[PDB]
Amino acid sequence: VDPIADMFSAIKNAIMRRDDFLYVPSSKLKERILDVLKKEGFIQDWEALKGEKYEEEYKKMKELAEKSPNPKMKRYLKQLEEYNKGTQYPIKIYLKYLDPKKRKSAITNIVKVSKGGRRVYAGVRTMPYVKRGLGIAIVSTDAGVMTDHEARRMRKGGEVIAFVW
Repeated sequence: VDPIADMFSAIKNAIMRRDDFLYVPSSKLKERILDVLKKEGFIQDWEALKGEKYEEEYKKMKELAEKSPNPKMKRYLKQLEEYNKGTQYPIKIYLKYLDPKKRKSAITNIVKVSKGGRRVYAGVRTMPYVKRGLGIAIVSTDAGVMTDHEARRMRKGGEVIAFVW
C-alpha cells in the first residue's frame, strides 16, 4: 500500500483517457509533490477541496452525474466522498496537455523510485539527473520536497521519491 505510487497511476490513466482532471486522496506529502509538478509545468494546477470549495464541487458533479447519465461520472461523486473521510480532503488535479486535442501530455511518464524496503536516498554528491537533465527527480530533503536541480543548488541530499519527464 503505497499512496504516492497509487497517485502516479491514477494520474497516468487519466492522462491516457485524455481527461481534464482527476481527484486523489489528501496527503501533505502528495501536496508538496503536486506543488513541484505545478511549478515545473507538468500539471496545470491542483486544488484542495475543503470548506466551501468541497461543497461547490460535490453539487456540480452531482448535477452533471444527473443529466445524460454516461458511465464514469457517478464515480467522481463516489471518489469525492471516500477522500474526505476523517481529517482528510480530496485533491482535484488539473492536467496539462500541450495541444487543444489533448494528444500531447505534459507528462510523458512518472515513476516511483524509493519504495518499501527498497529505499532510495541520494547524497549531496550523488544527486541523480533524469533524462540528461531534461526530466526531474522529485526529492524529499530536510528542507522540503523539491527538484533535483534545486536540491543541488541548495547543496542537499534526500529521498528520491520519483522520476518525471
